[PDB]
Amino acid sequence: HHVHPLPDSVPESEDLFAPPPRMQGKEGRPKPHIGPNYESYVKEWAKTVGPNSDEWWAAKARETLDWYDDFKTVRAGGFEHGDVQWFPEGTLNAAYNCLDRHYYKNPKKTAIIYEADEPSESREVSYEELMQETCRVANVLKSYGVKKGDAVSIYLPMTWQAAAAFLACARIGAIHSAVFAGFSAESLRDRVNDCECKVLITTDEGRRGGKTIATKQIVDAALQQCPLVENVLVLRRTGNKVPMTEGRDKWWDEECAKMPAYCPCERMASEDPLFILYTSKPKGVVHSTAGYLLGTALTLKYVFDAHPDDRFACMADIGWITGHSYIIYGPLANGITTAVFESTPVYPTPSRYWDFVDKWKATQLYTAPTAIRLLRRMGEDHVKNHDLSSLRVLGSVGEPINPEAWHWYNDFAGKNQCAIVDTYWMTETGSISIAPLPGAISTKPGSATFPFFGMDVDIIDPQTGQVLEGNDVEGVLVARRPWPSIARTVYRDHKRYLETYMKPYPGYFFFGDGAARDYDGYMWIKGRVDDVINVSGHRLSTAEVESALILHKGVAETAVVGCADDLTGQAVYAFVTMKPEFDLKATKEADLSKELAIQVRKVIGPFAAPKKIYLVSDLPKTRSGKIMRRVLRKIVAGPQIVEEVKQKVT
Ligand SMILES: CCCOP(=O)(O)OC[C@H]1O[C@@H](n2cnc3c(N)ncnc32)[C@H](O)[C@@H]1O
Repeated sequence: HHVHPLPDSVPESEDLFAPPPRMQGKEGRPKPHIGPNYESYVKEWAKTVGPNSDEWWAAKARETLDWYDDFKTVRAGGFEHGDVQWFPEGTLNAAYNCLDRHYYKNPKKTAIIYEADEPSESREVSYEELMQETCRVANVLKSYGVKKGDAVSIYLPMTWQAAAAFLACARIGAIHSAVFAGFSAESLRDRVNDCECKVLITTDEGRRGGKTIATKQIVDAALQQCPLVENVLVLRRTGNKVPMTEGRDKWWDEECAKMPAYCPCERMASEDPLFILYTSKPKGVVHSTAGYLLGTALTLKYVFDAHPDDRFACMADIGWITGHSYIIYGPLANGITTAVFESTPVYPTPSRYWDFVDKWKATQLYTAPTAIRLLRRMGEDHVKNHDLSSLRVLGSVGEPINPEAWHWYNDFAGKNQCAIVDTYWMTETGSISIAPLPGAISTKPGSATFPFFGMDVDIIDPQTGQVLEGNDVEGVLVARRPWPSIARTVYRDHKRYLETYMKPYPGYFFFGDGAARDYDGYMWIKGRVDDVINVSGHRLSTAEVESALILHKGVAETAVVGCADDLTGQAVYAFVTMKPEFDLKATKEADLSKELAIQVRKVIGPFAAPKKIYLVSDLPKTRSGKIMRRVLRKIVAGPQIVEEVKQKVT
């Protein structure tokens, strides 16, 4: 075989995991929407792509969402000019579909499990309460003169009212622009200025992991260089003293107490913008309304096999696309219960995720490989003595998951009775692009497996620009046709949208990730194209080498980067984080490095061995958990963790 799975300890012949009994409709669990086998996935998926797929999409759109005006055209437009359109004559409102319609059916159903930073302050927020607060905030925004199409910035931490703020903007047709709470005054300022908002929603402070986010102080420093912001609405989350500018700043509770607890829904065109989401110049990714909402609704239902009484626990942050799509929009559109988790995986202790699961009897958990590796670094007794049997599906998103981490997840979070859904997608795709359907697909550790409904993906050889036909091929991932939830533009910079996604391989969407299709047709997403390392013609992916390294005992997490080398073209440089109890004095470091190199050669090949290996306490990571390999690549080529890496490279 040309294409290999990511390195694992389990032989490939013992590494295929069929959907387990909790996803077979046994033990009183819901029967899967799609099952029981690969063929049942294909039979349904084939209706969603190709020249006769309008029928399925029109039916799903009409069955999944409540519309004010029906659409007439299913899809139009394309990559070349970025004029993608779905359901364009239709009208609807995201707030109506995430709140009103469920409130009318069962107003006392829990919409949000609000898991506070302190476990004792947690509570359930009914659909009724969420909708009432959403309408109050909507009424407040309208009283500031916010109109359909205006941008509103949101600088909120992970408290449940973040959902009300998003949905209040959606209710009146304002375009929300959420900024991760804890970004600097400079970074907030850049995003506030770019979207030209006149209103900002924030908190006095946030609380995360027992620490204080000085959100209002950050805001005050940012707004000194934001001439357009006229109104700031401040949620009294801690009640500790914070500065308040007269006229500009008002308290959330005092404003909302003046307003009615209902507010009508603005009737939005399918293609009206729903939100801008900046990704780190900051790219303002724009999603419209109907296709984005339909895509989040469908992926949530089918990738996590959501059923009406489920309690879906996505542990991400609403500042991230993962929080947009699988905390707020996806789960609320489906009318189920969604978690807003305010803390960290290790606060107060690393048992927190599993205390949370057992407390609330969560049925699906969705988190990042960075969190999984973190909890793996902390040992098995924080999870061994938990029930966790309410879970059926375990999700991973954000980066390739090393099969070693996949097994830890499977063994201890799932007790070998959950399906593991490795979900590949991006801010720009709006919703999950490639993922196993848990009641149909037999999983391989580290493989996203098969494309979602509406996704028709190919592998292009970047050295020729041409599509590689068949299986057992590797290259760069591309999509052949638009899908309902694709980002529609980059805010006021459409040329950069076209140049970034539509120009590199004309006729296709370019994800920017390297990928492989193995002999069974399973997709393997192996890292960013920019992070590929070319050693003497051998194009190595980051996930390959990093998965090899973590197979060594004591390794907690690694990152590899390439650097210029006059003999091999490029050479591999590895940064390795060992588990904290590992005895660095008993094992001579020069011996560890040699055993690591030897391990990489066995699984991958002789060329793949690192030229150098740096031992570090941590890697530079974004708030979402992405490893900043571009930073490490530069330090090799000439917050506080980066200064330590530069020092260790000298
Ligand atoms: C979807 C939440 C994160 O969205 P962002 O826009 O922040 O980042 C998208 C990138 O994260 C990766 N990525 C995400 N998930 C996986 C994944 N499951 N497997 C492999 N790589 C992945 C891929 O590199 C992709 O280009």
